[PDB]
Amino acid sequence: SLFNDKVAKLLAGHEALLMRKNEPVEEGNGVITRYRYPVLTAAHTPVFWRYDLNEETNPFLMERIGMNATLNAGAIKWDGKYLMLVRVEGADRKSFFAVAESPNGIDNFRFWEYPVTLPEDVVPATNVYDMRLTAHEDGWIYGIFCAERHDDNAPIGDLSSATATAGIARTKDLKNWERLPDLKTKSQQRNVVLHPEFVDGKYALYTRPQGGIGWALIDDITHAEVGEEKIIDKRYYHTIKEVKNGEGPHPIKTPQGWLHLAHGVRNCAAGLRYVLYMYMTSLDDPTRLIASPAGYFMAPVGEERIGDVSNVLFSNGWIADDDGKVFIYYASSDTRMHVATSTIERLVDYCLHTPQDGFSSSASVEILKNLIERNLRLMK
Amino acid sequence: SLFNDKVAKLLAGHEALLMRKNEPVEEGNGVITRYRYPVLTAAHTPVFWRYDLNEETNPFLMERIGMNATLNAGAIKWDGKYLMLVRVEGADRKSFFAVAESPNGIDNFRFWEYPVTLPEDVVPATNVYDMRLTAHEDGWIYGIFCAERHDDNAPIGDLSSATATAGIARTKDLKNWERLPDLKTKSQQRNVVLHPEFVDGKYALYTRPQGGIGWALIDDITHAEVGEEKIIDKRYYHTIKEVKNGEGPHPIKTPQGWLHLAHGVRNCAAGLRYVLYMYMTSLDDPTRLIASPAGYFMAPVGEERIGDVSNVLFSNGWIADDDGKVFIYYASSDTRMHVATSTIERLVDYCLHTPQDGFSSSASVEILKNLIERNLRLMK
Amino acid sequence: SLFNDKVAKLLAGHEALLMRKNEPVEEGNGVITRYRYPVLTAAHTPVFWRYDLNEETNPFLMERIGMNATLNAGAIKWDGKYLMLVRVEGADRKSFFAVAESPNGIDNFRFWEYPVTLPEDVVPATNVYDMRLTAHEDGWIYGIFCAERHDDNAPIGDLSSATATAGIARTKDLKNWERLPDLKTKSQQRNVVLHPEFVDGKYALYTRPQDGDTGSGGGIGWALIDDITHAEVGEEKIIDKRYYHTIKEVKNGEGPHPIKTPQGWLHLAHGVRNCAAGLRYVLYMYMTSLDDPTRLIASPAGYFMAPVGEERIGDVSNVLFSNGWIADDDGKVFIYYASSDTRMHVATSTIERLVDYCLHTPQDGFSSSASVEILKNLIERNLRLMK
Amino acid sequence: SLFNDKVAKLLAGHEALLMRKNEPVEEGNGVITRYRYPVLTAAHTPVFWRYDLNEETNPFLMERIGMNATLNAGAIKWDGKYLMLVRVEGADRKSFFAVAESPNGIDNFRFWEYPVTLPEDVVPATNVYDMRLTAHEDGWIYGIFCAERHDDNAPIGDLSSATATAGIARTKDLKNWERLPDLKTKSQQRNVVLHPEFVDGKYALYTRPQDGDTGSGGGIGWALIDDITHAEVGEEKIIDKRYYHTIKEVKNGEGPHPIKTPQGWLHLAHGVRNCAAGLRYVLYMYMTSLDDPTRLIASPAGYFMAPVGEERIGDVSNVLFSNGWIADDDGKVFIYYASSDTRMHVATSTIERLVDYCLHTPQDGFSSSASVEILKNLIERNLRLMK
Amino acid sequence: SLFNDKVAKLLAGHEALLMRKNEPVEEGNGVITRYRYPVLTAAHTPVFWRYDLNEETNPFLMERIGMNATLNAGAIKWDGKYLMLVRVEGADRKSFFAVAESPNGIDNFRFWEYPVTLPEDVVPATNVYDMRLTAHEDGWIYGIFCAERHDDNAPIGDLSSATATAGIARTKDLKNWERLPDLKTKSQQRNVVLHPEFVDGKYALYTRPQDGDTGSGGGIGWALIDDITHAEVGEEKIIDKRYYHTIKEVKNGEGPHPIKTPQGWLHLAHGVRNCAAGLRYVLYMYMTSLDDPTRLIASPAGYFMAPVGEERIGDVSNVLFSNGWIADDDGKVFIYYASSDTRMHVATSTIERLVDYCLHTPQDGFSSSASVEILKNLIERNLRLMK
Ligand SMILES: O=P(O)(O)O[C@H]1O[C@H](CO)[C@@H](O)[C@H](O)[C@@H]1O
Ligand SMILES: O=P(O)(O)O[C@H]1O[C@H](CO)[C@@H](O)[C@H](O)[C@@H]1O
Ligand SMILES: O=P(O)(O)O[C@H]1O[C@H](CO)[C@@H](O)[C@H](O)[C@@H]1O
Ligand SMILES: O=P(O)(O)O[C@H]1O[C@H](CO)[C@@H](O)[C@H](O)[C@@H]1O
Ligand SMILES: O=P(O)(O)O[C@H]1O[C@H](CO)[C@@H](O)[C@H](O)[C@@H]1O
Repeated sequence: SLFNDKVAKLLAGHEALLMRKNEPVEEGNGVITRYRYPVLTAAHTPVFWRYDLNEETNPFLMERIGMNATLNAGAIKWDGKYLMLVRVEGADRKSFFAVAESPNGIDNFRFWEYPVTLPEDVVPATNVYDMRLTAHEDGWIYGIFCAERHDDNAPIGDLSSATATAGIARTKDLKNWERLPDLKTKSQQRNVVLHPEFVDGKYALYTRPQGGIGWALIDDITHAEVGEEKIIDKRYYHTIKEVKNGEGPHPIKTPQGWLHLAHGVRNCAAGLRYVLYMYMTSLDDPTRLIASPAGYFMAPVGEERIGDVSNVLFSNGWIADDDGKVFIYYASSDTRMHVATSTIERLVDYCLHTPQDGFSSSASVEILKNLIERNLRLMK
Repeated sequence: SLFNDKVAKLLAGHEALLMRKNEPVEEGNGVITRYRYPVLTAAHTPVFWRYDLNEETNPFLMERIGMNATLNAGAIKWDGKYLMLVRVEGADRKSFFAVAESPNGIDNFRFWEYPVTLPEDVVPATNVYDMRLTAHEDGWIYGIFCAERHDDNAPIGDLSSATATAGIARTKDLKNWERLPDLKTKSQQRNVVLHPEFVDGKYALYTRPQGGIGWALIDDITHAEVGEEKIIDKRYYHTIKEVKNGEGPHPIKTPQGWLHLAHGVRNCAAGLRYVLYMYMTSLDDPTRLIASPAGYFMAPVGEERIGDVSNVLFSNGWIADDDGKVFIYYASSDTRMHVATSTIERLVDYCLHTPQDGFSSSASVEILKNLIERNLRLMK
Repeated sequence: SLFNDKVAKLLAGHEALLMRKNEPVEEGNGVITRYRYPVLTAAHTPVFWRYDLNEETNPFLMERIGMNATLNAGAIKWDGKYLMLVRVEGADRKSFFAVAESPNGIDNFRFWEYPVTLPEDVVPATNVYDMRLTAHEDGWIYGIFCAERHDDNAPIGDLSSATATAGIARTKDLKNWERLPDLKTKSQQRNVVLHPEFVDGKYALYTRPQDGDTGSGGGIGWALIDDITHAEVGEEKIIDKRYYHTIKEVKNGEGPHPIKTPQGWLHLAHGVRNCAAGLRYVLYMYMTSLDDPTRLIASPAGYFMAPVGEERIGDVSNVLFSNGWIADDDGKVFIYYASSDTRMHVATSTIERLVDYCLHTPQDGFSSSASVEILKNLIERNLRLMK
Repeated sequence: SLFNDKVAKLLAGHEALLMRKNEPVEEGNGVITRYRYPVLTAAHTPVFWRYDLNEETNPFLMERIGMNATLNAGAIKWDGKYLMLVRVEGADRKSFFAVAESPNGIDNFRFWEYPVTLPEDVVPATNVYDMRLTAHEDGWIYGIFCAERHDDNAPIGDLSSATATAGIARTKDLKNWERLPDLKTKSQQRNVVLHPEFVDGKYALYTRPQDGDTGSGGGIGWALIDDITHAEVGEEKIIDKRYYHTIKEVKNGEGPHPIKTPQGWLHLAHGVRNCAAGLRYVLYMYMTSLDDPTRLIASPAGYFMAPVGEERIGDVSNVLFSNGWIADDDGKVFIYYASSDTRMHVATSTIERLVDYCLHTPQDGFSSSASVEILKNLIERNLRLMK
Repeated sequence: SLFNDKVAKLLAGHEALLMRKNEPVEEGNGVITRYRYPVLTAAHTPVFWRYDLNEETNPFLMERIGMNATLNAGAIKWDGKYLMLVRVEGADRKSFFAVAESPNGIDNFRFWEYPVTLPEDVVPATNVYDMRLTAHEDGWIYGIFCAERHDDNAPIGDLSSATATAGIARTKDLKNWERLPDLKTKSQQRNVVLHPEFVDGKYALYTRPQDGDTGSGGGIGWALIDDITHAEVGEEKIIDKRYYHTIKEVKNGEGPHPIKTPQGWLHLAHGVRNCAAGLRYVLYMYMTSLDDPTRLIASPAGYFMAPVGEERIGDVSNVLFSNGWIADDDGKVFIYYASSDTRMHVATSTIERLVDYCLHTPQDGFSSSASVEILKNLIERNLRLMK
């Protein structure tokens, strides 16, 4: 029948999309390797999420639930597989979470047949987004995310003013999630991320109160409340992290220190511009900066530049294999998910040996002239 | 001569552009079919609008009047042809109206040799735009449009603050236009559209006072003044119509009710984002909502994402043929005109059977899980 | 596992290929419409024809039986579907027959899981090819094909000399084939095709007699046969002749059996000429009378189709060939033609358009001067009109 | 109406094709510059040559007279324009001649509305082709071409054997052609070309005698003719010879008539060799003396041009051929060459560059060892320089 | 200056071409992996082979010595690098040999600055081609190649008749070549290749005897030679035979010398058949016994590789040819094959995969019926599995 043929073609085209082999982009900077194709797009969502496949109730075979974007994904290595905790945004403008898995980390990502069922906390949330997964030493996988609600204090007619809390959920199988109480805090918090080890016998969170990225020790993750907050990485005038910054995924432990991936924001004539940057902190004291490479680590290139919210890169997930290979999962323009690959050694090299920002054009020129001089002497 | 050869090539290239066959995009969602090429672009404007073709006064053969964009077009089926009432924006940044016609509705649109001569109302307007055509049962074709003027109340140096009225013109041939008085109203009005039937023996307008899309009965279209205004379709926090919405073309009458096409706006880091959405109202009471499919009906895809004002779809025109075929004319990024095709039956199906927005991530997930469950049971 | 993933990808990519929607080429001549993609290629053969899918016996997952080409296909409308009787050439250089079916006639052709099992006649054949299907009024589907054998009577070291007979098989399900005796004949025969109606109560074959080398072979012939189960040509009449400096100079041959129209029998054939690059094969058409199928009533000049674009290149370049087409009740015609002995294409038209083409394309006057006069006549008419 | 819209689209698309600006290919060898597009293809022939534009007689708007190829064109600068004398091959396999003109020489070639009306000589010809135009000092434009006829003296069934004469026509407007008697000759003649100056007060032809098969045919010949209106070759001298294992091994032939330069006559020819795929045709150049046009003074080794890219493929693949070029007063040269007997291309150079190429491309020493020594000499010079 | 800028651009573009990273083609058959780009083309030859870079003597900066093709390359692993012994064909139609080296085997092949200087044997040769390199256990690298000469004993005008001997040269640095006497033989010999081990204390050659025309030539032969410095074939045994209606019907010939594996000698050859477009060349494999290298132990049916895509087209289209491959210690195999006598490609595999292919690709049963039965067996196994 024509209908059954149409369904068979939808499924077949979908498998071909899902199984497509990714290829590295051979032109790069020696730090990260980009890939030809996104790892996830709205089109990667299962056909059976979008279409009613029953001819009796959907004779025209049209989509019943539109999917708009797959972005800002958390990430975890799980029972030998590479997993993203994807922020999926429907056509209805709500986001929800969904696990997608790949055998190799760069392609053949496929969503689990059901998305994430996330219980509400005492106060229901309208939107949930940007989950950071932490396999904590206490044996739980924590997902720390943004829980957004309409701002009650807003003037009538204002349907846009919003408040956000740090939502805290934990799981041991990524299917059954226990919702702990929202992070209690005096200042509003976004980009909250759980450090994977106890520090002074306490849970440690990366925070962004709304100075920069902060550090807060928490006695009880099941009754989490920020008290003291220490700033780790600061905003600076005329850098890539001028207006805002925020921690991405939780940092990777290396013998040289904690390796961090964050985003920085500035304002330009086209709106806000988001890029990724890195920093390192000490193993002895994770609050202490030990590497501050100047500038951005990654910025939108090519197709990445354009989407629902253009001029944005964002990452809240990466995976480092035992052999040192690193898979960085980053969204572009709040629309799609990409992967970039590197190694711990290369990322540490980049962090340690990219000159620090001297904070002015003159300083930048002197750093550059020093490198040129060395190279010309070599090339002679 | 070299000049005459150059003119002959301009005309020949233009005819080739105008006559190019459009092709449907085979990948779609079963609701609407997109097409490979725009139906109109600035390059579609006649060569003789842009160039002085006289070698004596234009020996270099350069454009004398630049055309920048062809957007936000009204639409009407006219004496067997498919017509757009195009908003054409010159390089001089002013818009004017111009009729363009096609024999088939998807390609070979060609502008009438002269654009629209639109008489001013008592107070002259600086810009005119976004005309909605209504073949009213009173025998007139009405064009309801935006008439924009500089805001007199603005502080010195402010050359941007503007006011807008709803301009009202009518015609029986789309060449000779009678300008009626601007809509009188206490609140500023935009996206005003004439309903094609009398209601309670009165003219009925779709309005957007500046809550949502409104309905206003008007005794006399030649002395039009809004009194009572009823809200039909509301803005909602965290939907595609959060900050603004507005009626597109006048709705299509179907046996199931009035079929509406509108736009919804939200704000993001890149500015305002415009998408299209649909709703239905009752035949018995056109003020009563009877279908509210969740989310967007169409959003910018591919080339649509980029233009003078990126991240925008806008429609103020569509045509439904007697056989049920629907031609939807939508602009992308305030730059070019596109066509999408569907049918009344498919659009009604989409409106009735796309689940309503439950207004939260949890609700969205439950709706989705219900569909997944049905499909997996089927596919077993 | 990695192996199971590899198999899954092979199958998925294969389904994506098989299901790809064809699109017409909008640039055409108003007679036929070409399509963007071939309807069949070697890559369309099932994955399970080429690979051993068992990890134990094929751990590297390589092809065990290479497929080289899908060409020269017969065709028939069958229980509501569009069927090709494909000549499939393996990497081993042998051809065999295989049914492939489509719901619409222009795409989504899929091979039946098993190819054709064709019993040998008394003398075994080395290669079999180019089957023409005829749903004859006697209730059988006949396939008439070429059965080729090495010429044992060859100089030592000559492993190329061959002979060929017209093989005759019949079936009612396209799975179980009965092999009748090879056509008996004094000349070598090729491109033999069964006419679908009895004529004077006899079976009628289109023939192409030739000495080996065409030699004295005059063209496409007509032979009445008393008994298809003991077929032997006696008298044969030439219906469509070769001509110097036409597209059918060196050889010609009937393609599929002709289509009956109210205006006469509509024929599709191929014509051959020699050039510096070898032999060049194009398609051409002609019509014969309903009253007397041996009588030519339409001879449009020149070729009907010739290799265009990708068609020009393959194992045997500069060749178009057809031995199958389907005409639906509504007049729509699907022409299945191979290019360069490598792949199968479809072209579409209608009976009315093909008849128009045959009747109104001027006949060949056989010289440059004659060609120029015909052309000048048309130019003169057009220029007056365009005035 | 739908029909009128279809006609309008045919005409508009045709004008867009005709007016397309050509672009040079920036990758080259410094001798010639190739161009992105052909200057003529079958699709360049007027819409009103191919379609009947009258709805009453062609309601489906199909082509009535198919055009297959535009090739082997003569050329002449004419009243300020660049003209090709095109060999146009119809779908009917006959060739005829047609003038096409361009304002600039690299694009916007358009056929004159009518093709060439060429009167027959006393014995009618079946095919006519490959015309070389010579604006002779006697005030006439001559076209010397090949007139081909079937060889009546052929075995039965042989419809391919042909004979050919050198046809001679002259004109002063390229519309009204007077047909002189075919060249009388003891050997078959092909690629005959008229030298543009009297030599010893006689007409001089470039010739290419051959037994049929070239056979004893030594190469490109020179024959003095007393009276062009009663042309008969008596004595002929060979000017440019075939050589084993060069690009002109099996056959060669003059292309257009040579260009006079202060250094001598600049010649463009083609050379043929046989390979596994058939005959391979490339272009080559040579120069002869002003004092004695029979005397070779430059013989650059190897080919001047060979098929590149799209040129490699057509009705007769692996062929380049030229019988026309134009040199402007400023020294710019437009070379019109066909590829694969299918389409026409242009390549540009200058007289100085072409003379440079002929004089300084080392002569063929006729062996691998000799080729290596020439190459090692150049490498040695370059490496010293690059030091 | 403009000239110096032009030279700089030539050199820079050349380096960009030479350094381009090759990429594997992900669509394959699991046996061999093809690559997106050729490893060598005529454009890969050094800029200083083709252009005179001196402004004083080449002010227009044109090529003085055109390069036409890079084909049929021998190959050897050499001091850690991957080397091709390339047959380079000039525009002058002569071939000569030239070493090109790569660090990785799939890209960045660069010609040595000078090509090969090969001394003549007592009788000079006109063309030399197709060298197979053998690192023999006697400590020499031998190159066995074809040395071609005009057949002086030809009808007048015949400049195409040729004879060819097997040329024998040896070297220890690939720069200084000693030319031994041409192989003495009663039949013409071509595709002669040196086996890398003594057999019964003698040198062993793969041979391909033929009357001219292959004629009585049975296939690929084996000849024991007492003294490589005075090589003469006495008795020769045929190892791999031609067969009617296979890919090696008309001709066959050994490619590079075989690879020793624990399972036997792994052979790569080419096979030829005739078709309407001329001769068609494909690659095939076979294996012989370690105990007795004359004894066939594996004969996979059909072709190993045939022209795909861009490979189909060149100076001599429809040809694949290989006379070189390299197997690394880890089992990785680099197969260097020419397409269409025009360009060089690489394909990769492993010894295990190639052995798997040879052992488990079913043998040719030599008929359509036999091919169908083999295929039906595999289909039946697969369908059971897929259940
Ligand atoms: O809180 P942040 O650091 O400013 O990030 C926010 O903006 C990003 C860009 O739109 C989004 O990608 C994020 O989801 C988030 O809404
Ligand atoms: O009044 P609205 O609904 O906000 O629409 C306006 O913005 C659109 C997007 O730039 C424009 O396309 C429209 O022309 C209009 O100016
Ligand atoms: O018998 P014919 O008319 O000469 O056709 C033959 O040649 C064709 C072209 O190679 C092949 O396609 C055919 O299969 C056949 O071998
Ligand atoms: O006479 P020549 O030199 O062999 O040239 C002939 O062959 C050419 C190549 O097919 C054709 O292009 C020519 O028209 C001609 O038929
Ligand atoms: O001797 P063989 O086996 O017939 O091979 C010959 O033909 C090949 C194809 O043209 C060429 O590639 C070879 O160089 C050779 O001329």
